[PDB]
Amino acid sequence: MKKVVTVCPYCASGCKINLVVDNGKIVRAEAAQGKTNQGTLCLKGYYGWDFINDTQILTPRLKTPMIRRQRGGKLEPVSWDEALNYVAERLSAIKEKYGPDAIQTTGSSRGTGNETNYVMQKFARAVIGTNNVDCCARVXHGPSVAGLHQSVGNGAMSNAINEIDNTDLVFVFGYNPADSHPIVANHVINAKRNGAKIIVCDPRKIETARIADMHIALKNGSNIALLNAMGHVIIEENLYDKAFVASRTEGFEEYRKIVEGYTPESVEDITGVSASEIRQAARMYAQAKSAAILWGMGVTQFYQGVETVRSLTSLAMLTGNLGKPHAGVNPVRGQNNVQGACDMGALPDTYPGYQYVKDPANREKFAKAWGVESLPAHTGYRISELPHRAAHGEVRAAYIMGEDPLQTDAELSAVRKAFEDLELVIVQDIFMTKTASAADVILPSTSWGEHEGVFTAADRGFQRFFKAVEPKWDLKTDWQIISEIATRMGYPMHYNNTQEIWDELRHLCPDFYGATYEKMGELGFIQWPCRDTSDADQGTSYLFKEKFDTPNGLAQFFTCDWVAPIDKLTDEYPMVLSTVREVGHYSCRSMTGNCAALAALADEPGYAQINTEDAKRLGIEDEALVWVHSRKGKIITRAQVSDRPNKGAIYMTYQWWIGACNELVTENLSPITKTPEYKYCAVRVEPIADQRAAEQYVIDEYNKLKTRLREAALA
Ligand SMILES: Nc1nc2c(c(=O)[nH]1)N[C@H]1C(S)=C(S)[C@@H](COP(=O)(O)OP(=O)(O)OC[C@H]3O[C@@H](n4cnc5c(=O)[nH]c(N)nc54)[C@H](O)[C@@H]3O)O[C@H]1N2
Ligand SMILES: Nc1nc2c(c(=O)[nH]1)N[C@H]1C(S)=C(S)[C@@H](COP(=O)(O)OP(=O)(O)OC[C@H]3O[C@@H](n4cnc5c(=O)[nH]c(N)nc54)[C@H](O)[C@@H]3O)O[C@H]1N2
Ligand code: SF4
Ligand SMILES: O=N[O-]
Ligand SMILES: [Mo+6]
Repeated sequence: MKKVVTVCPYCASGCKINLVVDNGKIVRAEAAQGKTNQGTLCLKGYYGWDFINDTQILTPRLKTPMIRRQRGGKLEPVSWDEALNYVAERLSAIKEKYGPDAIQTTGSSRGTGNETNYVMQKFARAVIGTNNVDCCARVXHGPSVAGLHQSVGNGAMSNAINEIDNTDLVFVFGYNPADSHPIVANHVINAKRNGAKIIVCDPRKIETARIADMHIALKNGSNIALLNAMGHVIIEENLYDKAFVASRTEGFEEYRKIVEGYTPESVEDITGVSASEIRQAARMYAQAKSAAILWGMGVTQFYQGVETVRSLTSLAMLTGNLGKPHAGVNPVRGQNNVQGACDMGALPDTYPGYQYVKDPANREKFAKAWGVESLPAHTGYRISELPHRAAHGEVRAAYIMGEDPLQTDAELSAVRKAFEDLELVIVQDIFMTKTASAADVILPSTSWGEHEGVFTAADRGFQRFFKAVEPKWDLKTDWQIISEIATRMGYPMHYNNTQEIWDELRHLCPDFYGATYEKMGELGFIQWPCRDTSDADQGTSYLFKEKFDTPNGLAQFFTCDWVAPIDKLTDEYPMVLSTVREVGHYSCRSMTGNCAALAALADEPGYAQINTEDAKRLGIEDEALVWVHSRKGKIITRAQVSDRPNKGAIYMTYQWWIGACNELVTENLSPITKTPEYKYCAVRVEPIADQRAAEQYVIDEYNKLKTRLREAALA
């Protein structure tokens, strides 16, 4: 019986797991002594691995390639050679006829690893000849990287996860660690335990807030109002870092101006927070010898997102909370490998190792190495513009890999039509997901326990994950399917194992070079940049120590005027719908929902956190199927009356296939990074009278979709 070390494929906490294999099967999971977790895991890492075994509780795992030769339906299995020639032929045709930009590809932030994300960009850029590569960063912390790129020159977690434990103040802002990154929550709690203070800036009363010295329940969509007022205080009371500011920043004056306007008192109503609280919070944050900002989607997913990020970073600049351990700016990245996909270049504007295509010196390099003449220099099409490109016929095929847009994108109807507007849609997944079912050609790959590679934790930390099991079917790794189509497309590519990819990679990215496999090892956590192979170079813990990576070394101060979300509330729909997630289930729920213990604590249709006080006045009671309509749709869910959600707004998640919250979200793509404002959706929650009839609706509807996918998978 053996133990094969791996890294959890759920959140970006990057918990090392020991998968105990017995005979030729995974028998049980158990926390390894990784850097971030140290013997601990949450319910998912512990219970969420039996999805490898094709439970079929939700969707049967993909066993064979498929092709839908006619658009009038019928996805019938076909052999590898047949699907692989079909793709290489089609993509070839679409490329000559309409140019390389006519094709869009996507990386993957889940079980593939950094290795395949790298290969995919390489394919798009060296074989198709397009910079059209993008991953979920688009929909998640895109804002985070832009604002943080301009302000501080780096969009990654400024400091380390393992570094939280010694801050003197955890400024948690619009982010729920207890539900999103449990091991990160346990680092924050640790900090509190070690005497750090804690501030939670969330409308809702998240578990986190219960342990916090201060809960600033700001009104849904008022971040800049509160943010400016804190700066107003940090400057008014001369609480800022004069020397840090003056010597390591740019833009203090112009920033100083705006905040002067925003005074605690002029905020009261917008923030819904008392000028005092605002002062006490600014006084507090500013007063901690070392205070660190952890933030998430309660920031990024508001179109004023790039601004709020840039704004928080300002407080940190203003307080010298950067360039030192246990401080900094920390957008805790979401998916297990979302950080890594960017690190590999599954972005339409950078090569792996964060070497943008605009730079010709980089192109000279990559093209030489890939044995190519020229590598595209203009930015690719961001995946979030696909339906716009698609309708416009600017894009004609999409090679969707390791993603589920048809369930996770905003305004799902749009995605649907996008698929119906594209010439060829290629889904390369591991489960017959809602998206894979609308595919033109499906290509199955190896699940997380069936292959290996590297993943990047939320804080730039590289970690190795090893193969524990053989696939039970003819499945190629994601990098073998791509390599093989490249080759059929005339560009010769074949890799013996993931490390070969990792070393080519290392030779092309000066910051990832010292991160050798030997170095990462079984329990090593190597946060880049790791320059030399020398074991003395164990990696970069916190960033911006000497300079700021900005073109002129200084951090760039910034803010703007508060601005409300798009969807305007009407007297008829006074309720604010703010999407979020739940513990126990993870994102598209294909893995998680197909796990026996997890499926058992939550199935269809999902919950809506409705506020106590106002639910009583709504005729809605705990556990009743209710409705929520929207300009984008009308979803049914199970209510859950409680005193946690903020009276006025409700909260729903995007993990359920039936009560699909996303079904009603308008994509108010941030002008900048093109990001959806999933945290603000104007909704109407009308109670359901005949529950018995509703309980059958949920059932019937669910059963319909599950049989739907099931047939298609096993047909
Ligand atoms: N259990 C589990 N964990 C996950 C996931 C999952 O599916 N399941 N998904 C993972 C992924 S992909 C991601 S990106 C992370 C995201 O994890 P988080 O960053 O925690 O994101 P959310 O939970 O979507 O929302 C964060 C908080 O912002 C708050 N918020 C809403 N509006 C505002 C506002 O106007 N101001 C402020 N300050 N806050 C506001 C919301 O109330 C919510 O509590 O979760 C990851 N971890
Ligand atoms: N309402 C609302 N919507 C949201 C959000 C929100 O907060 N509110 N959050 C948004 C955010 S932050 C994110 S990250 C998106 C999530 O973006 P999604 O695309 O939903 O991410 P997942 O849900 O992980 O989907 C991953 C897919 O990868 C497949 N897969 C797993 N391992 C492999 C592999 O190794 N190879 C291949 N070929 N496929 C594999 C899985 O079976 C699944 O089909 O959701 C977003 N949608
Ligand atoms: S879901 Fe996260 S906190 Fe949980 S075990 Fe996985 S990596 Fe760790
Ligand atoms: O961008 N984080 O999922
Ligand atoms: Mo995310």
